[PDB]
Amino acid sequence: KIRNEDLIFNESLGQGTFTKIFKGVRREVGDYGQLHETEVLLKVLDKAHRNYSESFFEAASMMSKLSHKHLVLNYGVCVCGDENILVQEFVKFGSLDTYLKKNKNCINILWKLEVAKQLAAAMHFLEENTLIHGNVCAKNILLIREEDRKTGNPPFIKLSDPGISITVLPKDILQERIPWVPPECIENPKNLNLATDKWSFGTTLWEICSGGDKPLSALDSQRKLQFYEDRHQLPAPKAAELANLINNCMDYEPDHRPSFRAIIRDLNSL
Ligand SMILES: N#Cc1ccc(Nc2nc(N)nc(Oc3cccc(C(=O)O)c3)n2)cc1
Repeated sequence: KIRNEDLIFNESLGQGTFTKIFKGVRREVGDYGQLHETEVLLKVLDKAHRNYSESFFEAASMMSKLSHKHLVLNYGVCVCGDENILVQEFVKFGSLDTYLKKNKNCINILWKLEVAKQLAAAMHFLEENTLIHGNVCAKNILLIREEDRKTGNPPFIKLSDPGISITVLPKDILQERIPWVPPECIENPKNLNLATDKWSFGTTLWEICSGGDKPLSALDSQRKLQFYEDRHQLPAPKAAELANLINNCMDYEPDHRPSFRAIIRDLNSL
């Protein structure tokens, strides 16, 4: 819980679902009483959508009861003014979807495998804690550190918070989030379960293999609906080394989707 007076808003970085995102600075007393001015990620709920404030905050709160090297750090909230603001660590290299687009001509199978293994590790941690994320996608993966072939250092990613839950979002927004949202949640958003994240994880691997293309982007909401109704799978990406794993995770039967331990074992065997 942070004071408005300790936060300075700077440039807009974009928007999420019913939110606006800004780079910012938090003035804080840190360890040993040292004063720090810390770059922060600020997510502001749209005032016009103040109805979603509880879910907006339950999303960040749920994940911050657990600590983990691959889960993004949340500093707190500022409920100052009429604004609802999430204060989050600022990651140097932004989200994975934009990173994959701007760097497509420099991302090989080894880089992808390390990113997929780290994301599976985070999801395995969540599965063991029976915590549903609900919005696994490339936009919610943050790149802390780039790969450095010189020092052999692999990339390092974190999973960000899910945003407002699909269990309260309007149906046309859910439909636009096909194929990250699983078919059982399109049928009924309250079908959100651990198996939800395995499907979305599969969709996210497709993103990682497709240079930041969005799967099914050419299809409007009604065609996305019918895609599920006809039980189609995503096309294999040209870089097809993860296609079987993608299809295994994107199983129309939720009970058949493999555990993240089995997913990690599959990744390790490639
Ligand atoms: N250029 C650049 C750049 C560099 C660093 C960040 N840092 C950061 N940090 C955190 N915790 N979360 C995010 O989410 C976002 C939100 C909006 C857009 C994007 C994106 O990739 O454009 C990412 N971004 C963001 C952008």
